[PDB]
Amino acid sequence: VTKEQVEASLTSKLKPIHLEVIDISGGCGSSFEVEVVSEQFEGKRLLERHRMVNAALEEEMKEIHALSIKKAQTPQQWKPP
Amino acid sequence: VTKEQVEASLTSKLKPIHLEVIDISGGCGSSFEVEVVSEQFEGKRLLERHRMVNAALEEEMKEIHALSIKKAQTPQQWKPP
Repeated sequence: VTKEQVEASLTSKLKPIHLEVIDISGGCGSSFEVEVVSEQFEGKRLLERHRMVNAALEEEMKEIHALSIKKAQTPQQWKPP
Repeated sequence: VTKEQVEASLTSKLKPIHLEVIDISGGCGSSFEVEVVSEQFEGKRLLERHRMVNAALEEEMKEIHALSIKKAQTPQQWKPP
């Protein structure tokens, strides 16, 4: 698994307006932190947002050692009025 | 997958008299180079020796990026007269 693969998967499934993916394992591609801002989270509680992120990363999750979902936000939470 | 896991699988299955397992992925545990010396290799050509190593690492192989079998030797090859 690579950061580009994690990025492309999230981008494909969640169409985020803001996305950050960081390999925190020293370039090993085995631990990632993600920040995902998507309109698809609107009206969804945290558990469902995580389910959506996990489902997007279904193949990656099989291999990697850690996935830290730092932010799963609507655009309005990301940038308040 | 860890270095110790690869070592343990090879040790348990091949009963070797010399074993070296080296992470060649900079500590990531995703690429290994192995030297294995075992009585089980006696009478066996190279392909069969490789299949024995792969079968010893049946689970590790599904996950890792490289396995370089540097040496698959009999005791007599390891210590020539």
